[PDB]
Amino acid sequence: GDVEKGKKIFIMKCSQCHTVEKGGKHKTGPNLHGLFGRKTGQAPGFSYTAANKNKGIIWGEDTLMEYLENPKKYIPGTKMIFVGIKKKEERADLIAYLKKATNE
Ligand code: HEC
Repeated sequence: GDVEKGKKIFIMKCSQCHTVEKGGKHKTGPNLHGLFGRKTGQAPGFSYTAANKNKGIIWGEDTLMEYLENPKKYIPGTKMIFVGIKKKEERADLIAYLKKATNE
C-alpha cells in the first residue's frame, strides 16, 4: 500500500475519532498505537464495549481489511459508528499507513 494515500484517508475518515501516535489521546475512539499484533479491545485506559472486548481476534492486515470494510458486521454491538471503506485499494493504503504510524 501507499502510506501517503493512507494517511490522507486516515485524516479524512478516522482522525475525528482516533489518534495514532505513541502516547496519543483517546477521543471518541481509542488511541491506536501498538494496534498490530494485539488482541481486540486492549488499548490501556479506553472503555470498550463488551463486543469489542470479546471479539477475540488479533489485529493485522487480514482482520483489519475485513473490519474496515464493514465494522458493524465484523463486531456486532460495536460503538464505532462508521460506514466502512468500500474500495480494497483504499483499505490497503489505509492499513499500510496504520502499520507504519501505529508502530513509530
Ligand atoms: C467515531 C465516529 C469513529 C470513527 C469515524 C472511526 N472509529 Fe474506530 N472506533 C471508534 C470507537 C468508539 C471504537 C471502540 C468501539 C467499541 O465497540 O468499543 C473504535 C474502535 C476501533 C478499532 C478497534 C480498536 C481495538 O483496540 O480493538 C479500530 C482498529 C478502529 N476503530 C479503527 C478505525 C479506523 C481505521 C477508522 C477510519 C477508517 C475508524 N476507526 C473510524 C470510533 C470511530
